[PDB]
Amino acid sequence: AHHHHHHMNRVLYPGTFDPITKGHGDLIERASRLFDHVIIAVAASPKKNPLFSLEQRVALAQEVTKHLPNVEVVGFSTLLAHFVKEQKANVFLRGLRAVSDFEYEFQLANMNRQLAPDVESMFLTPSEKYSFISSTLVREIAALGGDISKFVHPAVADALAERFK
Amino acid sequence: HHMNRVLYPGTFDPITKGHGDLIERASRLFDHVIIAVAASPKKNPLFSLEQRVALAQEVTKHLPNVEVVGFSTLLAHFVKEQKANVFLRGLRAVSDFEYEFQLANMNRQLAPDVESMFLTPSEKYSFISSTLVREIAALGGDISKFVHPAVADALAERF
Ligand SMILES: CC(C)(COP(=O)(O)OP(=O)(O)OC[C@H]1O[C@@H](n2cnc3c(N)ncnc32)[C@H](O)[C@@H]1O)[C@@H](O)C(=O)NCCC(=O)NCCS
Ligand SMILES: CC(C)(COP(=O)(O)OP(=O)(O)OC[C@H]1O[C@@H](n2cnc3c(N)ncnc32)[C@H](O)[C@@H]1O)[C@@H](O)C(=O)NCCC(=O)NCCS
Ligand SMILES: [Ca+2]
Ligand SMILES: [Cl-]
Ligand SMILES: [Cl-]
Ligand SMILES: [Cl-]
Repeated sequence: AHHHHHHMNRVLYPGTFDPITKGHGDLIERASRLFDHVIIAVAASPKKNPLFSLEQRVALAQEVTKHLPNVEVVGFSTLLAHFVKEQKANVFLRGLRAVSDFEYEFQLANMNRQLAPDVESMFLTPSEKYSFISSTLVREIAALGGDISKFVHPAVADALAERFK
Repeated sequence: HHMNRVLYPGTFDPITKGHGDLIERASRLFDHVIIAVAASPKKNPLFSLEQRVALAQEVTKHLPNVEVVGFSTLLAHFVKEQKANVFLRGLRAVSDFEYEFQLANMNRQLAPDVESMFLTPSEKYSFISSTLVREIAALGGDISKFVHPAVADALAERF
């Protein structure tokens, strides 16, 4: 089956975003210009014991992206393969970086294709300037009182400052 | 809305079921897919550019929105001639990741408004190598599991 009008893709960008970084933000900007709708899907990830609560991670992601006209931020505690269908999304968006865990990305892709075969797995690459930022290293630098303003949006930096003192 | 145009560059010597699987997925996702067949003279392609173009067309002729064009120029210049805003690349577990990042990053310098986008083909086809297809064919091996029937016939005729 096919049609000849504009294909409206709804792209879902899943992650823990603990916290969202300039790396994520750069990727979201690029996705926003390329696609019709972009859904930031913040997973509970309770077994990752996130520093920030789910609602706060969602709130930070919304604040970082509120200026974009076609971006929505939603938290979810369920299986990604089911959530993507609840969200009527047809593409998984993932960040691809020189330091990405390539082995893990392909197990994730192959397995979600088994669970949701009609949802495409797609990778964008972030700016070289931000491609090496790690959410984990941001938390560790912040807890030891490091300047994280170069890695995260100012609101995330403030949330981190309040979080540790 | 407007019709976005997506460019899928490569040498396609020859196009394989791996490329074909990626093209099918791109076809469902995007308004217009342009298969950009690069001349690639320093790779000494087995097939001429015209032959590579013709096979890619024959293999994708059934799709609603896929067009095949050969080019000898700089990819960063060709994409603007073709009015495309996306480079589409195949990402596989055995992909040459170091090369893909140098390529995407250098083209980002030359054509900043063109995104590099990676799709994954079906697991069943992700390990096919154009080079290994040529070598198997030159030695009279069965390549029907790796390429479209039109491509298999052309490889046998060449050898
Ligand atoms: C949430 C999932 C996808 C794990 O993702 P992850 O932990 O890696 O999230 P993280 O916040 O680290 O990053 C998310 C995305 O941003 C990308 N990106 C990440 N870091 C950067 C960075 N500096 N710069 C640019 N882009 C980046 C990542 O590659 C990823 O695409 C997975 O655990 C999941 O699907 N959870 C939902 C529950 C579920 O369904 N589990 C079964 C999974 S099959
Ligand atoms: C043609 C270019 C893009 C190189 O592409 P490449 O050498 O990888 O050709 P090849 O046919 O092997 O593959 C092309 C594309 O198919 C993808 N794909 C390749 N193999 C497979 C496979 N089994 N399965 C699924 N997908 C695949 C590749 O990842 C790539 O995206 C590059 O040399 C180029 O830009 N040429 C134009 C002139 C130019 O601009 N040169 C300067 C370099 S910027
Ligand atoms: Ca039609
Ligand atoms: Cl991390
Ligand atoms: Cl450009
Ligand atoms: Cl090859």
